[PDB]
Amino acid sequence: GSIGAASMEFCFDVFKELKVHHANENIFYCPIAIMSALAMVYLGAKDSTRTQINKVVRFDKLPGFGDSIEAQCGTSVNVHSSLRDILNQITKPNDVYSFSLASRLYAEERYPILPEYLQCVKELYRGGLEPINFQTAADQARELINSWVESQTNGIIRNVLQPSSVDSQTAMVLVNAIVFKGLWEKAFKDEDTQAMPFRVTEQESKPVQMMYQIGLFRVASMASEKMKILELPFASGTMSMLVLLPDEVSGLEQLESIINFEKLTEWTSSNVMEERKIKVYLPRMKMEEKYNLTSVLMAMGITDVFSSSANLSGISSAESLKISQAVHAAHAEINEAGREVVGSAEAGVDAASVSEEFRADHPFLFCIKHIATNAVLFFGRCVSP
Amino acid sequence: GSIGAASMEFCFDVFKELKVHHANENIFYCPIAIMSALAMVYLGAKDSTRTQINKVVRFDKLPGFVHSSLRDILNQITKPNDVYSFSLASRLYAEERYPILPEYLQCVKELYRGGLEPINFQTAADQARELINSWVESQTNGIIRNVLQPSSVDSQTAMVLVNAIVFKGLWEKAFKDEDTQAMPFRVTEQESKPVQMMYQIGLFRVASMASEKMKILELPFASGTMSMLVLLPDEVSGLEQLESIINFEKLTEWTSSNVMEERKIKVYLPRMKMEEKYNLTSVLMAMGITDVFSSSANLSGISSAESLKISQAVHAAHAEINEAGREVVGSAEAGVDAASVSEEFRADHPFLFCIKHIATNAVLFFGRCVSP
Ligand SMILES: *[C@@H]1O[C@H](CO)[C@@H](O)[C@H](O)[C@H]1NC(C)=O
Ligand SMILES: *[C@@H]1O[C@H](CO)[C@@H](O)[C@H](O)[C@H]1NC(C)=O
Repeated sequence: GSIGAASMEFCFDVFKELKVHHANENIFYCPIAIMSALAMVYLGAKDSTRTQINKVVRFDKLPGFGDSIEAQCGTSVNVHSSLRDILNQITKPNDVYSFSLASRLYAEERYPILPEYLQCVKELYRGGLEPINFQTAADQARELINSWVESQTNGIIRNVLQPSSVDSQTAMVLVNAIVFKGLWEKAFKDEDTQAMPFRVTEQESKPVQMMYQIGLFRVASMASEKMKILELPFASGTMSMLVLLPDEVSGLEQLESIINFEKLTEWTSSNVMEERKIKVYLPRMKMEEKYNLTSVLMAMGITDVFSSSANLSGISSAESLKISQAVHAAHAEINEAGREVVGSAEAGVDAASVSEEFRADHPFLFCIKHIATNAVLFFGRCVSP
Repeated sequence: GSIGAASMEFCFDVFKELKVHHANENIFYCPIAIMSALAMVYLGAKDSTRTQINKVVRFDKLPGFVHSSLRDILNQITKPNDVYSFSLASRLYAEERYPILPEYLQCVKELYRGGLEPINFQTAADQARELINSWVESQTNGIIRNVLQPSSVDSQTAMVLVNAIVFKGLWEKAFKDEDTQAMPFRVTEQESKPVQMMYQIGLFRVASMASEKMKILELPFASGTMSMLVLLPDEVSGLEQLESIINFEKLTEWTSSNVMEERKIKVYLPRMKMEEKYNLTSVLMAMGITDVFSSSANLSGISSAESLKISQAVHAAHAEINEAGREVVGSAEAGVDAASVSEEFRADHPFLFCIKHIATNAVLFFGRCVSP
């Protein structure tokens, strides 16, 4: 449809799969980065390999994804526009946030690559495709890969490929790693951050650095679902963080069952949300998770790429090229830093007068979105900040 | 006449000043980033203030001086790419009570990332200090912390210049992890220090300057837009004479294509984590830029307020040099090299180094390594 709708539906499909396998843990991933890793594959994919991707990853009627347009890969700025526009906007140097994307296919050097796919994927994608010797020097190849990621991510994402996840037999490895740091519009003051208990369960607490401010924020109270949603804008008005906080320390299970694109949209509508002065408590958070994309996508219906049945004819003519490993790694730190702070006097008066709070001191969901398109950039479950 | 020559000459005039005040230390700074901060200032400076900068920095000379010569390279090096990363946090913070000329703001926005940011120094200088240090820290993925120390800002601060940069790049030719091991680095000929010494054999441009009693090695980064030059004196203690002599003219000579030749060579180079911060005020003042820091400043292109001056100017540079690269030697080739290659470049005592931009010949970073 549109990139907003497509990333969100994709996001909740992945979430359904991951919540299976990661109960009572933090979850954090970047749907947009995953989409762009797969777009790259999609480009050279054919037949059933291609149709599986399209159905799962929602590529269908996005602007810039048709086979007619794709055919023009080398020579047209329209190809994959809908996705490339967001990546381009978020990866550009700027003064209020930083994204680092390290996303690449590593292909065994013995397989011959179509000159006109290398060119295509280089035009549209950064990282693209890189040839490498798995056949005679896997642990070397693994070191190369790891050290490219660590370099492109400012040393943050280390040992993306674990030992003996490549070997002489590896054909092609997908690597997709992302770091984000942004400033709030309204900073929390460091002096206001305090140790407070985070209630993981009813019967269990862990002390965390809890940030605090009073400010004018958009909030919705969904009494029917027993929850509240807060929106915290990032500086320069192109992204925001939504935090979905169940009333009860263990209301998460329910929310996770019901949440979907339609529900998120309903809950965050103009209609429902209103700007109020509120006391905000939010943990400082350092989210980092790494997922095996093979297991995930394969439960979702993408199977051919990872096997003998792969048709990647648009990439190599070499019959046996498939995806051997596919990893996603996402890192974000959430802390005080922002552009503006309220005067003290103001806050003292506020303190006195404001009674409503949003106290995120128990598990919550969060989503970072691009405002304009409603694209989901990051989605997570915070159980242990 | 070009950004290459201006950047080089600027670089070595700074070096002449830092080398006095920073004896026996590591030195490391990014001349291009300093020049672009000064360009942001220059734009609103008038009169003597402006002239002082132009003399020292050698702007009038340059194509676009909008600022094409300088902007072209900044834009190229800051764009995302798959071989290197440069994070620039460069910004003027001006006390929020000073009205900023619309002309200026529009124009800095359009030429310079970061540009100019109003802030409250007058009644909340401690808070303002936190917000400034938090912005650098946020923008450098946590790498440069604490750019301003307690009491560097007060109710009398007008404008603070903040110019921070982080670099990380892949070599064309990777060193292997397994080849790095501790070797003695001769700080002096009485004092050794265990460092992680990287090792490889490969084909590199090298110049041996008998006259000068030094060798020059060039190590390309992947996709050859940038190289590091290592300038290694013969004698453990020959660094003093070299730093005495080096300047634009000399560097150009020593690295001409007459002079440099590609040989197969054993390279030993320390893993390096370079990070330094400088008070730009003391530097600049000694070079001849005094007005901008003073009562007499004329920055009337920025603001009408007459107390506008730069109160604090800090440069911070961080670069990690390690084994990471794009391509490694094959075992077969490695076998041959080991049998054939005898000559070495062993960077096991203090050396100068330069990272340059290949097409414009501009200096990106300049350093002295005494202590890896
Ligand atoms: C990824 O998951 C698949 C299971 O679908 C498994 O075959 C493969 O070993 C996994 N890779 C790693 C790194 O565990
Ligand atoms: C920087 O040096 C200037 C000029 O010598 C000095 O007045 C100022 O105190 C120094 N700044 C800091 C932060 O030390």
